Amino acid sequence: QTFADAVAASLPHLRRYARALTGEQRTGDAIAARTLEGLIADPSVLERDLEPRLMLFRAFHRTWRREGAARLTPNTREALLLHAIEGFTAQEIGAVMEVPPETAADFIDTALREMAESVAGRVMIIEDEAIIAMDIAAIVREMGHRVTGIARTRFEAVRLAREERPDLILADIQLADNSSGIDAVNEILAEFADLPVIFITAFPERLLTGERPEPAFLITKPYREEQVRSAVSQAMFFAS
Repeated sequence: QTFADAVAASLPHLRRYARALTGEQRTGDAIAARTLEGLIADPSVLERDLEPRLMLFRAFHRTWRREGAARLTPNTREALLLHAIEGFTAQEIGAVMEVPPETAADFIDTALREMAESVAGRVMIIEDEAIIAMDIAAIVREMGHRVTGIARTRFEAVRLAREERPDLILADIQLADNSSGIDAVNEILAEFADLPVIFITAFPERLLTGERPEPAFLITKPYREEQVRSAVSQAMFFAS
């Protein structure tokens, strides 16, 4: 319908959002696929109501409220991620979660306030460009976390992981829009499989095809401070 196609064109965006809320690729992709299946199986109705992307995210949230699969206040990490990775406003965030825009702002504020109360953890960065590594590290330290080290190659990473085993890996392998550095991602995911692994990339859609083993957390390049904080804070929740 070009519309029904526009909804399937936002499926990788939902895979990213679902992977972050569940902390796993397998679980995130499964829920993201079942959301599109149900939207397709529905005959018309409730459309035109929303823009194609927002409607798919809204369909996700309707099921998210029934069942997931406490410490953090519910609805807050959801609104924060929608704000950080998708750039949604409080008004679009209110439409997706079916709350007033002022209430959606309260979700983001409470999320940002609990991030200030988070317990410290250890992060290792894999990064070649020095100036990026030092800016990323400065953010992680202002967050209250400790930077184990900066491995300039994925060869170095196994060394620094032995000396001090972090609880989180930040990786930027200077990937491109090619499919060449596909085995490099699989290697780093397999090495640190028991750790949450965030990948910095300028082409997130390439890592959002539920075909290969892919990360559950992503930092879009060029990065924004807020989206780096959201990624690390979300990943340093499934850390041990």
